[PDB]
Amino acid sequence: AELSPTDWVREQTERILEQGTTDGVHVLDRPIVLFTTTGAKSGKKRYVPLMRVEENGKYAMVASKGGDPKHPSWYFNVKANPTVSVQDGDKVLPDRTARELEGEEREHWWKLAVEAYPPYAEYQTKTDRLIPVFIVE
Repeated sequence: AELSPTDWVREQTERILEQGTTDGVHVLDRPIVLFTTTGAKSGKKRYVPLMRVEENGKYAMVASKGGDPKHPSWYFNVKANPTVSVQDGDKVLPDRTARELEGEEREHWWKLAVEAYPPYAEYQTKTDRLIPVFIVE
């Protein structure tokens, strides 16, 4: 799997891998999960850490790279290759399926996402489109 070209993201990914767990690796003091994705064009595996948004064993991937409204590359990758892995702590869930949410189901998980990571709300006030949310089931 490939590490992010972004320095702080790569650094946090390396820390997860050296520890064997996401526990203790934080953004704004909040927990994160490590997703394994597949690039739409390269076919390469890519490690993508995201904020932890979880409910009854399912996880959300919220596609908002801070103050940049354009979609992250991993958004196109997960739409092209819905099969992902998710690591929460030292537990790896392989071969999960990502699905983009719409309507009221998106709302249910957006609420949970902002509960977990309040800055998601601020990122939304800077785009006119709803931020994409994937459920991982």
